[PDB]
Amino acid sequence: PEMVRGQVFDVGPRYTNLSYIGEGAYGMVCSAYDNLNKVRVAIKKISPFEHQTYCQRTLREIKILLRFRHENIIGINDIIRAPTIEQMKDVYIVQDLMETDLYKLLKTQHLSNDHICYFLYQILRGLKYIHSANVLHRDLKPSNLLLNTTCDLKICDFGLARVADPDHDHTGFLTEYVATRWYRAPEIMLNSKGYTKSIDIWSVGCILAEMLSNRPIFPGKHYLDQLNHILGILGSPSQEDLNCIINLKARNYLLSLPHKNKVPWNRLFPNADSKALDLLDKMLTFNPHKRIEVEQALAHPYLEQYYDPSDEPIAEAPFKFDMELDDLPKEKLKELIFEETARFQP
Ligand SMILES: C#CCNC(=O)[C@H]1O[C@@H](n2cnc3c(N)ncnc32)[C@H](O)[C@@H]1O
Repeated sequence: PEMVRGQVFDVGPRYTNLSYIGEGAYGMVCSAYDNLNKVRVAIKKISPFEHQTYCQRTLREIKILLRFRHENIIGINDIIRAPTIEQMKDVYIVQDLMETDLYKLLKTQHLSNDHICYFLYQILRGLKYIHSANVLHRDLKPSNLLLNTTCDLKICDFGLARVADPDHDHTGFLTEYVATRWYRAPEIMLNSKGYTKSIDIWSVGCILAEMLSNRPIFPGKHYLDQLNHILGILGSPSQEDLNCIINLKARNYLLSLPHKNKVPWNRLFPNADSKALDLLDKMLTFNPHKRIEVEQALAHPYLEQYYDPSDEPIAEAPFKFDMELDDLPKEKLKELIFEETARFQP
């Protein structure tokens, strides 16, 4: 078996000539030559089985990406693992080889307005399909957006994705939350579990801002700091938006803050297209019920050169899990990963 930067890729014989790309807490991504399709691909080695949360993330990714088929969502071409549960220590997810992701890209490249507009269009087009399946991505951020050599963009990961559940969204002040801090909507810190589509729109808003300046717009350094970053730019919420926050601990926290004015988008982004800032304002709206929805956003004048709802497809049916994966043991999740991957056997 080939070995890359310290560990084995049991991906042969179909996939050969591996090259290292990157790694995470419990896996490693390489490129490899697909001997059948005669193209280089990406292979992600995933070793999740020692931990329930790793097993959850892995299963959500596999289950959703296998059901979805959309030009702006990464597909799963193949999955490699051992023929039996006992022998399965890892799973390899094979995908189209992309050139970069938006995180790496923003570290190193200035985007033309044309690129910003095209990237944002593609994010929203992919998100339309996701939301049409009643699915929330819940962790949109630059590193979960892949780009190929011609700047086609594909949303990836889905390890924290859930079925939307607006009737169970309300929670108390400072409720624990998992998704990446800088892309969290203000209501996460106030009264929301992140069970509605508006949570993803906020993240897209943050991504747009970050494309405009190459810097995260709300780089909070801890849970509550995130909210104060948002408020430092948005300013104090209006009386109407406060009256939508019925939980007293959350409302009284906001009431305790000195009056802060809104920082105008054109002072933060003086070189940006004025239509881009108008859409930005609507995505980064404090009140989640007033925040623009994805199909509304696609119809915004900033995107008029791309907008074509007949070319912005939706899912054939809503997505549902067999059961909630929230409280299932890792051994049970391994079973489901095994079953969910059987179709590529062998
Ligand atoms: C685990 C972990 C974190 N590391 C990464 O996932 C390394 O691989 C990326 N990559 C993920 N899919 C990819 C794909 N299909 N084609 C090309 N690069 C890909 C991420 O952009 C990183 O560069």
